[PDB]
Amino acid sequence: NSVSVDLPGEMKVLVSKEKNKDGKYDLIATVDKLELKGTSDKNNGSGVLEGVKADKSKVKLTISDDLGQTTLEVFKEDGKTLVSKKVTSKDKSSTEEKFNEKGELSEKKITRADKSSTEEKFNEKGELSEKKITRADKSSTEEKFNEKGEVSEKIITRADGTRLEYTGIKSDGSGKAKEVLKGYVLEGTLTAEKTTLVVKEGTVTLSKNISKSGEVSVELNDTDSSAATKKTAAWNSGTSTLTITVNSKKTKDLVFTKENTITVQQYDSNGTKLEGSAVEITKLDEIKNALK
Repeated sequence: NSVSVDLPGEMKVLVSKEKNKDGKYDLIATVDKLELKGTSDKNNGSGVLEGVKADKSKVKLTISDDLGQTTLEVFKEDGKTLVSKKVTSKDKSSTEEKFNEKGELSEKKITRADKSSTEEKFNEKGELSEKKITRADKSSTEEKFNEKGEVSEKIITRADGTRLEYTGIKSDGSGKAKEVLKGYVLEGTLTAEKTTLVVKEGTVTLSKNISKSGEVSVELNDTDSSAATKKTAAWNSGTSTLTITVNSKKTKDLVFTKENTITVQQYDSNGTKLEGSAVEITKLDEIKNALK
């Protein structure tokens, strides 16, 4: 009967309390819905376990004698050619390799003790195509490499899940840009000094500027002439808020939040106090209608 031994890789193995009829200890484990069975000289839960998938693939879990490391190999039917391989250490660093049909290496993923990771992907002739770095705050950068090994796409993902996406990146540092937010997408441009995302409504255009440092500044420009209608805007970089003025009265704040959202709340008749409560904008129409 059993004794549950936990293992590097977030795995558990069971081992026979007493030796079997051939002298050895039997050990059983399940990993990814598949059951592996093996036997070992040692009583601590080290040794090798094996199993076969319904696609005929052969899976081998090797546990080191000091329990400091596990190796999970998936092989083709021959049991020799590698399909994939994950070595994983007690401090939870690990290496993950996936090989293609000709046996060569198509993806490698390194994970460190702090959950940060790097992940590479190689094309048909061994050359790097993607590189995704993922940080311990769960944020990330995925780069896509063109024929000459220069970055042509980039995709920044933040800890809340929103994304800056940059495409047609070019030698001068210019590109097309896209910001993916909870509910809406802002289109704009990339350049050497900054990212600029544009939102027009009629004769107003609002610009969310994001610099290579990460710094958001927002500006507004109305091109109609009429004190009763023409919208102006002041930015406060301390509180990340655009305050809109029409006819010399504050009409509404746009707050741009840490959480990467936008809110709105209106002033009283005099443009002095803010009223009610702020309201989260979840549609590209809500922002365009706030510019009206």
